[PDB]
Amino acid sequence: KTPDDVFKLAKDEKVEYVDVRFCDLPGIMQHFTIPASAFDKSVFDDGLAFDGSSIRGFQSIHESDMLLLPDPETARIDPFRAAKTLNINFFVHDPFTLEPYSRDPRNIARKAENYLISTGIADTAYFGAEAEFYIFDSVSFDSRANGSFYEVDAISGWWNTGAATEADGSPNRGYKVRHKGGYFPVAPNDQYVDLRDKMLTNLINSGFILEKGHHEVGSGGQAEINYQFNSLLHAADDMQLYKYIIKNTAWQNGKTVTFMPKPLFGDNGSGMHCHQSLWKDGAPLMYDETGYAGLSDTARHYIGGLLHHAPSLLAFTNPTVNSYKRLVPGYEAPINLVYSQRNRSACVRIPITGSNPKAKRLEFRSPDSSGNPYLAFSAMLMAGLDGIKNKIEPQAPVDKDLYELPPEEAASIPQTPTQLSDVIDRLEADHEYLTEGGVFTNDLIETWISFKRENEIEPVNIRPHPYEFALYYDV
Amino acid sequence: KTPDDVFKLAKDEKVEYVDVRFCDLPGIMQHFTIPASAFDKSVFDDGLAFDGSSIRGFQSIHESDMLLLPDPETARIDPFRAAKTLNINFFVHDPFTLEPYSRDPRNIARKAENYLISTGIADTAYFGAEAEFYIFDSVSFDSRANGSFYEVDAISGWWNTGAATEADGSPNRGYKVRHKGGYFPVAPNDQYVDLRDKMLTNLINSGFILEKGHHEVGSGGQAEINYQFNSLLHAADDMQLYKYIIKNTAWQNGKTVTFMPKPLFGDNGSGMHCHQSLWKDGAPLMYDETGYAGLSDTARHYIGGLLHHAPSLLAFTNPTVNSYKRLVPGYEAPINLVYSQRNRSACVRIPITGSNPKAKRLEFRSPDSSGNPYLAFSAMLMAGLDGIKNKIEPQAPVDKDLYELPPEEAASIPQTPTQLSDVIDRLEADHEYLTEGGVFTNDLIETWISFKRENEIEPVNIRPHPYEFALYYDV
Amino acid sequence: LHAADDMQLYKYIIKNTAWQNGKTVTFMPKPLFGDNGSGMHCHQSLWKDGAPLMYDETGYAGLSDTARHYIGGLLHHAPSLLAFTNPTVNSYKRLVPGYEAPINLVYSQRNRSACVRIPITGSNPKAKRLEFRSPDSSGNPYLAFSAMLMAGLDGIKNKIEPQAPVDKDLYELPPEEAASIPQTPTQLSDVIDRLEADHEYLTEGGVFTNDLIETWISFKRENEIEPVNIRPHPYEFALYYDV
Amino acid sequence: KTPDDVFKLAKDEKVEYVDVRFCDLPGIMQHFTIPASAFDKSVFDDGLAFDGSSIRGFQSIHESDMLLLPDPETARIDPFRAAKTLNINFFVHDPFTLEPYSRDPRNIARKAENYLISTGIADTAYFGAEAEFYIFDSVSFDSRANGSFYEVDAISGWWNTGAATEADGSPNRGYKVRHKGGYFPVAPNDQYVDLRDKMLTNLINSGFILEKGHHEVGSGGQAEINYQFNSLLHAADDMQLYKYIIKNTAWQNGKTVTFMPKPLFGDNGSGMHCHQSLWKDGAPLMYDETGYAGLSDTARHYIGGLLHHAPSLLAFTNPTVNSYKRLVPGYEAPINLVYSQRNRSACVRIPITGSNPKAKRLEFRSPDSSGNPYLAFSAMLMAGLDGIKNKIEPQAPVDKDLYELPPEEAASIPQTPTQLSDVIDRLEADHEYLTEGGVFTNDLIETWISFKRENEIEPVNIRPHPYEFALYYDV
Ligand SMILES: COc1ccc2cc(-c3nc(C(C)(C)C)[nH]c3-c3ccnc(N)c3)ccc2c1
Ligand SMILES: COc1ccc2cc(-c3nc(C(C)(C)C)[nH]c3-c3ccnc(N)c3)ccc2c1
Ligand SMILES: COc1ccc2cc(-c3nc(C(C)(C)C)[nH]c3-c3ccnc(N)c3)ccc2c1
Ligand SMILES: C[S@](=O)(CC[C@H](N)C(=O)O)=NP(=O)(O)O
Ligand SMILES: C[S@](=O)(CC[C@H](N)C(=O)O)=NP(=O)(O)O
Ligand SMILES: C[S@](=O)(CC[C@H](N)C(=O)O)=NP(=O)(O)O
Ligand SMILES: C[S@](=O)(CC[C@H](N)C(=O)O)=NP(=O)(O)O
Ligand SMILES: [Cl-]
Ligand SMILES: [Cl-]
Ligand SMILES: [Cl-]
Ligand SMILES: [Cl-]
Ligand SMILES: [Mg+2]
Ligand SMILES: [Mg+2]
Ligand SMILES: [Mg+2]
Ligand SMILES: [Mg+2]
Ligand SMILES: [Mg+2]
Ligand SMILES: [Mg+2]
Ligand SMILES: [Mg+2]
Ligand SMILES: [Mg+2]
Ligand SMILES: [Mg+2]
Ligand SMILES: [Mg+2]
Repeated sequence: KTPDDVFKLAKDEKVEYVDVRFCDLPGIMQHFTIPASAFDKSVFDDGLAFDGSSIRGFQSIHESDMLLLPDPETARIDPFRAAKTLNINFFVHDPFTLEPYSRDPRNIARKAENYLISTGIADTAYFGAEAEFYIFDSVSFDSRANGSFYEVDAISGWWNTGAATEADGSPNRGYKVRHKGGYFPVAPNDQYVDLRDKMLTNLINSGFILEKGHHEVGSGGQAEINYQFNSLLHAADDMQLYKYIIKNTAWQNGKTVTFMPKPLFGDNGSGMHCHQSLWKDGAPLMYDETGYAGLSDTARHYIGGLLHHAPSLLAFTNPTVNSYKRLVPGYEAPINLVYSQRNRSACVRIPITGSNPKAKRLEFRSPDSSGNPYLAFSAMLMAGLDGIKNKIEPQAPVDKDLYELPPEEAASIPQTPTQLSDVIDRLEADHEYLTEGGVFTNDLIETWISFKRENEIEPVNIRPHPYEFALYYDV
Repeated sequence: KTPDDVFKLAKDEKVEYVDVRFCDLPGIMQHFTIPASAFDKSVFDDGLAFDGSSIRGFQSIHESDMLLLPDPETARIDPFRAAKTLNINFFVHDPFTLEPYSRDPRNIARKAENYLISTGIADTAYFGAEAEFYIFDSVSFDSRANGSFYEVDAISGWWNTGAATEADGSPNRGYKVRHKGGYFPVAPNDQYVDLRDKMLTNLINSGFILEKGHHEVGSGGQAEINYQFNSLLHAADDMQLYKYIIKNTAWQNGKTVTFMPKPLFGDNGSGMHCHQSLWKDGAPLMYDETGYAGLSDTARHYIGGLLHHAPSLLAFTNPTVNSYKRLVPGYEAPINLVYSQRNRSACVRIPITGSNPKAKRLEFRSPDSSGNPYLAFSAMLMAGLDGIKNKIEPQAPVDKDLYELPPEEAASIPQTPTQLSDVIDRLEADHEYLTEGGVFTNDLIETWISFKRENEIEPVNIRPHPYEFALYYDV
Repeated sequence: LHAADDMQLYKYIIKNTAWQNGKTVTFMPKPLFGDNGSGMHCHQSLWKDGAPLMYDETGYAGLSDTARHYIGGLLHHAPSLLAFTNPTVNSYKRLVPGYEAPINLVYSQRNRSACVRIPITGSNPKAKRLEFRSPDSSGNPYLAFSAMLMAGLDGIKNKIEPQAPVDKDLYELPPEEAASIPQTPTQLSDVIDRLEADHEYLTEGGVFTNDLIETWISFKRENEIEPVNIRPHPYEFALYYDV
Repeated sequence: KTPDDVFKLAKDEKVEYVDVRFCDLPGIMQHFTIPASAFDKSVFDDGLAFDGSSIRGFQSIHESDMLLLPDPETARIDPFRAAKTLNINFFVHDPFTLEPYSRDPRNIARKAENYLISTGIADTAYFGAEAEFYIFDSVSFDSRANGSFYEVDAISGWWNTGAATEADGSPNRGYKVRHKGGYFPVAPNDQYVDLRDKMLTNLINSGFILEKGHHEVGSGGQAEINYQFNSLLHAADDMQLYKYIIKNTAWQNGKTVTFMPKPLFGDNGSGMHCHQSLWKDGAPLMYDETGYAGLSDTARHYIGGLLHHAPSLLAFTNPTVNSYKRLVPGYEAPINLVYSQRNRSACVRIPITGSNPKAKRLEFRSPDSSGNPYLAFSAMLMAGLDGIKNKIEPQAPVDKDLYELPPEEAASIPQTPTQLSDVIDRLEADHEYLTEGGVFTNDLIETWISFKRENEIEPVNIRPHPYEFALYYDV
């Protein structure tokens, strides 16, 4: 798309407002609105200003002013606003030099794609993502001097089988979902068919090419929708728009969605599996009929990179304290650093795709939706490329239920990290593969580390956990 | 129907979504949705993937990926979804070899039909089913360390005659159904006429050929709807679609349906009587004007097989712990292994059909709706075929009220099994008739036995029953 | 006899002390799911002319031949004996693994996972005895104590050898070794069935008579086994409402 | 005291019951009651039995039987029970060999005292302890699939200044305690004067020699009572009895006490400061008028041991997950490994005592009351003795407010450990100083490590924290 394409779209759709969007460092989209009458060439030539000091991971207060420049490829009609609105993503730029911002997640993705080309290894990295989520009815929580709580709730939650009535006083009609039992019985066990249909339709209407939708394993309304893969940057833009459409379709229909990794204890977490492949000149590079699981050397070394760099890479792919509550055995999330075909207990699964080279790819199962897809996809690529460049050999595939391994065998396999502080520590110690070609810079890495320590790790560490009262009140 | 018939139907009905369905081992339909735009030749040629490890009785996690291939004969428009949807049943296949899965219930029914043809005994097994159900208003239940409960409720339930008001605060207007008195007074005693009409209409609109609908014996909204018989596999597909339509028609109209065998204590259970007959080259094989109740030798030996194999066959026809609460005297369900014409106390009843050979058949009254109709119909066929093949003579018909037999004559007649663990034990010991022709395989039988022990028998056995408190609190 | 009279008076005193102080006591075997049941362990010994018969310093766990054969009787007759020592439907909810009640028919010293535990008592012959851990308080101590005695006496009289002691955690046995050890019965109807089939050891000397045994069997079937069997369990709704 | 002293006491006090007490591994006293008529010589000669498999950190089920032998020095009349009762502590012994149990905490303290004598360094280790606690009104908590909470409450809690009424509906009369403001205004600001007087009186009546009692810093009823120091084993027996008397005095007066390290967020935690000194032949060893803070070489090396071994020693002195919520800056608990005179921000404070050598001692401020005083005191002694034996020099004292240090300066002094798993890891790697003289054995250490990982560390790590919902619900 071009500037004129977007003006034509705005005029043809009789748009009243344009919503100007960009990504903060942690991974939440930010926006303000301008009237259609203020959406002109000047927006493309001069850009628009905002307060960089109010955005997380951006500027200090005395260097606050920042600039935004539009990305016409991202233009979509908003499905939700009563006043017709056109959404457009922007790149953040220095207001003096007009140089791209070093802490703009969209710029990182841009740099990753260009660095890929410059290596000669490939020209395109394709990402297909599966962002699972929960469709809840309610949530509340607080944290005080003398107490703390959370509660999420959902009509289909198994914890509600004994409820005398529903939240509105209507009768309990059963057909609630058992823990680990949501994947994927027909209605009325599946209570979210019509809502997920609306989500699917909203996505179709925003130009997504859809593949499937279904209830997921978790009780209390776990769900998954799949759309067509795309190249790195487009894929990360798609992810952000997808989360927006999912959350707001739920909202407009009286529900509340979360993408957090582990909202329920003793039921499945929500992952963001990333299917990845490299292509060059319109041809796939991942396939070799003679390799294990049909994998070429390039593919195997990419995996070698992911598994070798995992202890620091998870700082971007599993970036929250809650992430590490998902990385526990028995829930189809990884607990150790292995690859294996057909294996949903592994860190990297190779899906069964047959002899078609175009379909051959790896599924990185470790990542979740709790962070920044621009940074996450970029970091994965940089790990994989380091793997290829250094010919990093992964340890042998383990074609077993990785949660049921004998002690002697399990201990010869590197584990996933236990907690956020460990991966942040490791990122600080070893991040050279990310800085290759200036894709990630030290200022971004240092800001990230600092942000996670001060705003996440420390605040959780100093606050007493309710289960400590269960354990220790009577010491 | 062919692939092109289904594409034409999808296009003519302006379908937005296709719902991909298959059967788990215990007997619940599973589904995910794809857009109409993804429903193409590739769905027929390459199939679709799912996670076999999340489906009960299927795969382990390290061998998770499974494949689905469509069955065009099963294509129907969904009556419920606001976004126009086409439902299609699939067969489950190995993703490497594309071999039919040994634990796909739809495959077992396929295999049973082929085995029948290969014996030369007949070419067609027809099944007519009567799946009774209850239309409740509510249900709740739970199970904790210090207590446990269930409660079902229904406006027409006799337990509510003394209620001051209905659930919504409106007046009690009487005309509630007496225990064992629901079959079948006119409205207003029958409070479900309009709802059953809606169920009937939804079935007609999904291509069912309807025979009748009525209130059943049980208080609190017991019901029965009959549709035309069909050959085994088609009949099992019809049963699954029927349960879906009944449950969801109820759900959309503010009710809640259960097909469990015995939700009410001291009132009728819900059975799945199976009327069965064999045909060859378009001619019936069950009829002989000179036999007892018009039955041929072939028919009598089929019955011999059902009654001889019953102690293990009920593992598939009466597959739940709750099944055995229905097999008690006084409620038109069987308590012993006899056949008899006109006799609703018997295990096999021969309905009165006159001299028309095409109407001659046996009614197996033992089965209920708590399991898997693909496996249940197949197992019944295998038992009946073993009877024909071995010329198993049933014991003499007993034309009496089998609940009022003097202890002396009753002691000579074999009883129905008391509990699930007994039939599971017997299935394990003796299942050769099921494995004939590889219709059932040992892996299916072993998985079934193991599933029932670990997920049903044991969990119920270890949990104190509320009536034990009535009996023993004061010991 | 004195011990059975003591047991009845004890239950009365416990229940009523609780009652007078605003509480309510139950002796049922398993009132809580996922926590310990309540047993009635019976420590037993035979004496003659003021001297103990259970002790032999050379035997496993200090046990004489007389003691070992008594145990042989308890464990051999268990499938029918539990009809009097574990006489309720609720009894069988207690005989599950992980709660210091028995799940199989073995004896073993120091072992709270076993059916018969030999407590550690040292060299004093007067303290030597066996602890039968299987019984609970849900029945009749007069009949329970008597039945245990009759089983133990049949063991002595027929020199019934118990199978070898198993000094392990009987709940953590590998499926292989566990398959070789006889299990405790699963349910009341099984022990009642077995009592009906084989009760000769109880009728010795006319201690139990056939009228008592027949009345017992008939009572348990009609008033306990059948009434529980015909009533849907709440967990069946958890399992099957949505079938 | 002797056996006959105890019999005389029991007879003179007209005791009806004797309470038999011993310590489990984590640090909770266990008990059963025998009638006075069963308390005879046999209790001393033969001992009493119990089920070692029901006691945490003791026996497996197949080796369950354990033996108890009385310690006549510990006999005290119980202040609480209406039926007159004598409490006696016991040692746990092997029932075959009568050898002292290797996992009896009271045995470890016994061993530690003997090992001290055997080194020739000193013959007596004196411990003066300050076990702070909270006097709350209520507590509740739970942990479910979809939510979790705790709440503590106290009339004097600052969170209650805006309450319309008190819990019983009586008026809010103010005079509540500000956060960090409880040390130590007069009544009515101090609302616990009469209750602490009752606690003081019960202690005096159980033969404690009292020094002081006061409100402590924390809002919502923090308190401290001090009794006279003693030698190691007697001191640990005194601590256990003290906790019992405090808890039950509170209970009988309608309150609820906790000794947990950090029950309130943003207010003082509760420590167990341990004042320590070594004496030989009735003379003190800690004093040298020429040393910093009046400390001898022996004293300085003992401190060297404490600080050097701290990373593993805290596994016994700070043994819970909640312990590490107290080791945060700003609350008069340590955040780093320094000693300093007069300094309540330090790990080891040297109180100001003047020129009297008998009063010279070190205050180890790190420990809390959440574990086992027998093991805690013993472990501290072992670390100190290793310091003396190896002449470990502590780093120079730092006479500054350790919480106010700019971050670059703070980083130049070794920190206290962040979390329990770290000290448990370190204990596993390095514990030789504890095994000297067989005082701690490998079986105890391995059981401890194993208990903490399986029952505490892992269960807390897998459970989502309420503040994670505050941080991440909307990711
Ligand atoms: C038959 O030719 C193709 C070409 C590309 C294909 C791509 C996918 C694909 N789907 C997904 C999700 C949406 C299920 C996560 N990811 C991919 C994907 C992602 C990255 N690279 C490739 N090659 C495929 C799936 C099938 C394909 C088939
Ligand atoms: C007059 O010619 C016929 C031919 C087939 C007929 C089949 C039925 C039939 N109806 C039922 C239900 C729906 C009431 C359970 N089952 C059968 C049935 C089933 C299997 N085989 C046969 N022959 C009949 C009933 C009447 C028939 C009459
Ligand atoms: C004047 O002679 C002495 C002798 C011993 C003394 C002991 C203490 C003392 N008090 C405490 C608490 C109760 C406040 C924690 N701890 C000690 C203590 C503990 C261990 N060793 C010594 N020397 C003193 C305090 C003053 C002393 C004064
Ligand atoms: C069924 S699942 O394996 C579940 C994944 C799980 N929720 C996770 O935490 O990654 N996902 P998919 O089959 O869509 O890859
Ligand atoms: C009236 S009934 O006999 C009732 C059957 C009963 N509910 C059963 O449990 O099988 N059924 P039908 O007459 O439809 O065969
Ligand atoms: C501690 S326990 O082993 C518990 C026995 C358990 N309640 C039972 O059901 O037998 N009893 P004891 O040690 O008194 O013999
Ligand atoms: C006033 S304080 O310094 C407070 C100690 C704090 N509660 C702690 O957590 O160690 N105690 P003390 O003066 O009794 O040694
Ligand atoms: Cl962390
Ligand atoms: Cl059963
Ligand atoms: Cl039973
Ligand atoms: Cl920890
Ligand atoms: Mg998926
Ligand atoms: Mg998924
Ligand atoms: Mg996936
Ligand atoms: Mg009918
Ligand atoms: Mg009927
Ligand atoms: Mg019928
Ligand atoms: Mg006992
Ligand atoms: Mg103090
Ligand atoms: Mg203090
Ligand atoms: Mg102090």
